[PDB]
Amino acid sequence: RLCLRNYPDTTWIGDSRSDQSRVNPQSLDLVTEFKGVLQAKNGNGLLKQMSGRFPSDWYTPTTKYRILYLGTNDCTDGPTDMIIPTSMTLDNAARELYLGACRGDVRVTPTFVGAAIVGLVGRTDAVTGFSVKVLTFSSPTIVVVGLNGMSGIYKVCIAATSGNVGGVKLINGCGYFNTPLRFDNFQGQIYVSDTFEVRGTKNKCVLLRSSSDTPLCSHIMRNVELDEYVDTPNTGGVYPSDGFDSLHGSASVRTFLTDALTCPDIDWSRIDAASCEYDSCPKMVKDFDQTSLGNTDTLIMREVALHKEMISKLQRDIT
Amino acid sequence: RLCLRNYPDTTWIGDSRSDQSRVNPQSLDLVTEFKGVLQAKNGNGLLKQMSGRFPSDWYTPTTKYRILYLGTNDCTDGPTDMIIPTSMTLDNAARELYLGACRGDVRVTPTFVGAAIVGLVGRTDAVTGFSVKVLTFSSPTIVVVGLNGMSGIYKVCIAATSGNVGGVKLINGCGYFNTPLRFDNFQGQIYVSDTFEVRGTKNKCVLLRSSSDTPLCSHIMRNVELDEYVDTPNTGGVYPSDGFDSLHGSASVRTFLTDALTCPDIDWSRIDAASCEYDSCPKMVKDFDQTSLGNTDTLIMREVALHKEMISKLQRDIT
Amino acid sequence: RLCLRNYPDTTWIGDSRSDQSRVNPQSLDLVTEFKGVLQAKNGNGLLKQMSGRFPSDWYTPTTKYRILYLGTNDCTDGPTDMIIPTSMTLDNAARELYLGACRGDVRVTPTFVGAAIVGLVGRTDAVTGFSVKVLTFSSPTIVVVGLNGMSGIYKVCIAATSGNVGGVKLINGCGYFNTPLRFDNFQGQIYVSDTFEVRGTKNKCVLLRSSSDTPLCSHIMRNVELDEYVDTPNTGGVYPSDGFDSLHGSASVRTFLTDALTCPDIDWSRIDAASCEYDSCPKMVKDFDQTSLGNTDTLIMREVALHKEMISKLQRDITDV
Ligand SMILES: [Mg+2]
Ligand SMILES: [Mg+2]
Ligand SMILES: [Mg+2]
Repeated sequence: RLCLRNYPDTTWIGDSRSDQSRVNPQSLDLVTEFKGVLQAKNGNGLLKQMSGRFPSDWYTPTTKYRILYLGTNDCTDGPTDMIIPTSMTLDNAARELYLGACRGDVRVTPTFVGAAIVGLVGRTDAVTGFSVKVLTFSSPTIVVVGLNGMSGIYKVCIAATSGNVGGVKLINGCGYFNTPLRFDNFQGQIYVSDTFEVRGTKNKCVLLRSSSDTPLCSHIMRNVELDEYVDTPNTGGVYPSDGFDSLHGSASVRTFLTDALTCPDIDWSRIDAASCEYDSCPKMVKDFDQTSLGNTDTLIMREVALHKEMISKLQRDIT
Repeated sequence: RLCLRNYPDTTWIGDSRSDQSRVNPQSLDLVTEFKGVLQAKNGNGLLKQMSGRFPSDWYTPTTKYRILYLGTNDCTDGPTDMIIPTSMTLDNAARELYLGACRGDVRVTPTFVGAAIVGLVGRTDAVTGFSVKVLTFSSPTIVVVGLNGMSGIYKVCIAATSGNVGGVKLINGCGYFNTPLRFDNFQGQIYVSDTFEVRGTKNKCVLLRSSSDTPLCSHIMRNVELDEYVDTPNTGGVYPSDGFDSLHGSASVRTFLTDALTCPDIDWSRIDAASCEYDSCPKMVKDFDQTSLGNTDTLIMREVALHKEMISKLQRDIT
Repeated sequence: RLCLRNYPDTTWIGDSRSDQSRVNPQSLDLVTEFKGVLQAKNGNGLLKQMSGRFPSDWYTPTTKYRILYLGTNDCTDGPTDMIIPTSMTLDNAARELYLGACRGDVRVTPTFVGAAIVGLVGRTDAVTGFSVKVLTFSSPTIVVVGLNGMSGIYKVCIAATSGNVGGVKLINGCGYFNTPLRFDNFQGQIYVSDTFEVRGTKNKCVLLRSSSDTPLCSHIMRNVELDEYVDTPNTGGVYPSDGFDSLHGSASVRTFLTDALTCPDIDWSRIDAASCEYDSCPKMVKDFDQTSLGNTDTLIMREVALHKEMISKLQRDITDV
């Protein structure tokens, strides 16, 4: 019997299925109260949080423990999200992000961007299809992003009319990076997301399977390789058909999560883990009820005091 | 009998009356040690933190639980703080901010600002009357602030010689916003505060009344409508006259707060709440003291030994 | 026996000797699992975090409690780190930073930089010897850093061909500042670090001595004046000679830290402190064992039952006679 840590030192990292504040209950899978911090946003994911669609909803756990239930939305990242030459693959970007949310001492901070000429700061839909901050360069220049020694991942998207990286002609679209970047002969617009910094990795999590209504993309499928991965109810890898719609509100997922979060009388303060099996979990110590011991003392006292009455009479009758 | 959660997973959000680090003790109302995180600043409030007076003192709770004791300073925001056309009302801005500090998964982050031309970044007292960060646009241009999809509140203050919002001529002063903004034909100087991001809202608080020395302004008075509101000692809504001055050090407020924070032997780990009534609060389990039960045994034993003697004596006395 | 708070509401703030995630185990001193949050980076310190060498590794504790085991690396700051006129001394900068990490409600945020002209944003090795963000000003201008009312410390480094502060000619190098700054007639390149904001100071820590392989520089030696300072194993003030090298992996430091973090059955939830002496620490309560009380009851009941038997024999042995 799985027991998940339901305690104020734990952050639940989720998507619409856990977004209790902002999603109609009919579409929730997390339908019990979570005593820790809830960071769950409809439509979001660890890659999607860098897209600019949800500019205020970055995941920023600061607790020792985490439980993750997300990933389905990250399968909308595809080839155009790793098309800038020298971009990380989505497989490797996702691995670093999921490891970071699970184990990491993480932050979200502004990414360095500069250039050999003054760029124009504005916002536009022309790079991604929705409004993000851009720098516009109206003549060709050197553009630099990130800093040597950095430890984290950021997303870049470009709409360039010229430019190369190390002599390789740029291709318009996006990419993920965990090192500094330099574009030469660059003209056009550039979006750079904040950096998801991942420093030390001694925090702890459970990673609950997030299923889609189609087979998972490779970069989220590979989360099965992490020691923290725990299966959740699914039908051949696909989200169950017992919900409100094909993607939300599964009765069996709800029962799985609720049961795992309502183990009775677990003293979470006494185990350094984001979960435990019920029989092995440390249990709360309770007040001792001494009423039954007191009843025995009374019943014995009764027979004794009546033994005293009897004895005296036997003593007199023997006189 | 009110018990407030006095525990490391709780953030106390306050003003001079709770600023134990930086205010003379004679002016404090929070005069007992708080076992959680204390974020309290002389002069500050959830609106005032955006004024530019507090560039390093924004409130940033990251804990599951909060206790708020602030608002009196926010009553110095007035008509000039909601005068930019399309600004939020102070009533609505305060409501979002107090709900955010109380229940929110919150962050404080830089607000996007851009324009159709390059302006100048500097600092001046010309916009608000005191030194803040400003952008100067000496030629009329399009100025853009915030981003579609954002979830939070920021403050804008302008000193403009031209400009309009959607064709409505701008009025100099300030406003609060929770959506992106666009000014057309803008010439002059603009201050933009950081954004108080409010994402999910499943954290928990108590909101303790903060009284002024006159009746509260409308936008703070309305905090009485929140489920978390708890009255604090007052005289017809005004701060009591039993303190160091008209605004600080009330003997009766001090006793109220100290009593509520020193309920003995509450096991806060076993209740998912920022307060409880004493009789209903979960109590710490203590080692059981068996001394009285052991004394009862010894008395019984003394008597039974006597009966053993007297019985033997009867048996022999049957000589 | 020292017991250090080993609990999820505590942040361990360290350097390579505690950087369990990223440092070879032979060079670790913290070799036991820490149940709280670990923020420890090889080569870093509370001053060095502002240098730009570790741009993603700023210390950002958000917990009520902290344990510090760092400082040796901050002795690489020297005269060139307080040479800009009006800079804080390293003694005063370190004091504010160590108090902030120990006791502070802290944040790490961007530092305001503005000017009378548009500064060119770029990155270069020319100011510090390694790559950092700089602004370049190619015309003599007014440059302003920080904001009135701020509460925190930031680092500035310059490579200027002209400029002054309040009429005092600038000197190239670095400085630490906790107030807004203004340079006049400035021309050249300027690096400005993020701000380590220190607001209220009612969080709590233990500050464990961090020893170097030579005697400590003055600005870290002075951490002994703080109430929270606790000595750690050392040989005449320098790191012991029982480690992997002269600066890491000391066998005696390891034992000191492991012993202090493995006090058995401490109920940290019942003490508002980052440490306690073992005998005084609150201990976990266990279920009460009533077996001895039950044995005493049962023994008594057996005896009283023999009395019933023998009384009846008596009560009868008399009615006969
Ligand atoms: Mg495995
Ligand atoms: Mg008994
Ligand atoms: Mg001392």
